[PDB]
Amino acid sequence: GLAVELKQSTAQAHEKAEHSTFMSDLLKGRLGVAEFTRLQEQAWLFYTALEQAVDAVRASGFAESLLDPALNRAEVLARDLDKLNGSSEWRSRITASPAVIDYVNRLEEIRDNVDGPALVAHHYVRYLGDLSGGQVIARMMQRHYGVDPEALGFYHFEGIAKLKVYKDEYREKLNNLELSDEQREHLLKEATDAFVFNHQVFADLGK
Ligand code: HEM
Repeated sequence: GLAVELKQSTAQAHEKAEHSTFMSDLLKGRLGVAEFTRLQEQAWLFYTALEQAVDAVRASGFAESLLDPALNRAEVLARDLDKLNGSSEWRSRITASPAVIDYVNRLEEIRDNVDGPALVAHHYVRYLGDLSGGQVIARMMQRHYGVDPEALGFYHFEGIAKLKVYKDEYREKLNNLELSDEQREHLLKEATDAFVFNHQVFADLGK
């Protein structure tokens, strides 16, 4: 089934992402709220772009039940970043890292091509990770850095009650998607590139 083949085909990359120097230092408590904030600011850039692609693919009629607007992160993230930074200053100050310029360009290509299979790959890499390892990250930021839970909206998924059921249902939606051989191959390849872009976001933050 597709959910299983996704998890399998990216499990090695996921292990490598765990061991990125930036993210490893962050989660062991060696950095601080400033570096978590730098990450969130890059993520607001790529989630803005991802959610434009989502919106395009949802409107085309592809994977509609999977692309639940409730998952949208960008506006919650911006509220988090208002709290973390103390003001709206960050909006004119932030710039995309080179890793983010590549990731955003790919998401804009998927948007304008309305490429349903490529979009579902990027949707799985980001949102199932947020829904799945996100508490771990939200707990670490609270424990090591004292980040207020109100600045971790991104991880809360307001509007979802039973989270484990939602995850189960998300993976059943992936399994039930109609895909040709060419579309499934393209989706799997894109999921590998999604992890590659994410890992390079951390590499660039660590510079
Ligand atoms: C490039 C960065 C990362 C991405 C894109 C990503 C993405 C994902 C995705 C898509 C899943 C769900 C897999 C599935 O059920 O099919 C997941 C699971 C999970 N992630 Fe991540 N993730 C990343 C980094 C991390 C890091 C640094 C941690 C360390 C806290 C972590 C902790 C977890 C955990 C604990 C799971 C449940 C499965 C497992 O242990 O491998 N993730 N992630």
